[PDB]
Amino acid sequence: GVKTEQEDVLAKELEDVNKWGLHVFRIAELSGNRPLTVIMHTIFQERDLLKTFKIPVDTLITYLMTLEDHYHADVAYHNNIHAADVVQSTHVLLSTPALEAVFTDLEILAAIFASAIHDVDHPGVSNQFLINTNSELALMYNDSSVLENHHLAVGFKLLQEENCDIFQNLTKKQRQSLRKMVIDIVLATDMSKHMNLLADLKTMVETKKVTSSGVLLLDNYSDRIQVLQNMVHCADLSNPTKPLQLYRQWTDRIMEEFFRQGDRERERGMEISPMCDKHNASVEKSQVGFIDYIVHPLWETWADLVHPDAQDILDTLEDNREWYQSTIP
Ligand SMILES: COc1ccc(C2=NN(C(C)C)C(=O)C2(C)C)cc1OC1CCCC1
Ligand SMILES: [Mg+2]
Ligand SMILES: [Zn+2]
Repeated sequence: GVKTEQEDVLAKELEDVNKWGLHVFRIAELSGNRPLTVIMHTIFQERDLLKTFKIPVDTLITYLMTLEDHYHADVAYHNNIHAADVVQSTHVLLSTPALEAVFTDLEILAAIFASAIHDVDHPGVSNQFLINTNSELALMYNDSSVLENHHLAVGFKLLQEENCDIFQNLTKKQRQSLRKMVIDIVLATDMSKHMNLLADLKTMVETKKVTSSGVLLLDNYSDRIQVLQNMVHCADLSNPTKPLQLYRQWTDRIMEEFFRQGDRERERGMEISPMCDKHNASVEKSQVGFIDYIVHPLWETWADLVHPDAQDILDTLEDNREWYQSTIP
């Protein structure tokens, strides 16, 4: 009734679960490709979510196992490892000193559950690819946030599988509030909403208020959900803020996925999407452009909101940016 030796090495890696820079690829290897299940289980136990929401542990494991199985093992980036990474990154952001005692257990559950489902059943191609190919998903969702609508529908539908309803003991009021917040968070992961999310986060930093020394005041749903939306969006765009050994693995995987979409586009005689042409590729320049135009403006604004809690992450992002710049030939 004590762990195998592989389960021990996994348990020792999972001691890093509260730190930016977890060996998530090593956790994927040690868990038999179960990073999402073991990281979600660890976070739920750590935050006492099973007791708070009366989640039977067998139901939690069955749902997590089912959810993880609906991420595609043949997709290089948008897979269970990326889901596990965004969950664990959201978990660390929720622990930021500037947000201590700000969020309810229901809001914490929403942010973590949203992170876990936010890319489920991703086919490894973009919304524009799905729209241009007249795919069933684009037709179901009227070409609007096709993938993000689909991730939500699958994440919720999987609750109806045998012993998978982890919310079975929540009141209707709790379930309606959880459901609305999860939908609002995952729809905000659509990059077409990035500029509006960032504009609203900047407005909040300019008008920010702190109460009882240090900790953010968020007194309406609009502000509370905007911060959770930006938090999970930051977690989703967190790769360039990680130690470079992790960042380079994420860059290899996103480039494999993008080049594969570009190959699908070229073989069909479609216009090849930005950064998807492996014959016309500038990986280093693209990463510097990605950091300069998207990731740095977002994380700089987040860093202001929670000043100074995110200084080390912003420092790592700036170091990684200089490393990629220095390798442009
Ligand atoms: C590790 O590096 C990355 C991780 C995620 C992304 C994404 N890009 N986008 C949009 C903006 C196209 C997205 O939705 C996501 C967030 C999936 C991009 C990355 O870097 C690439 C940009 C151009 C080539 C290298
Ligand atoms: Mg997504
Ligand atoms: Zn994602």
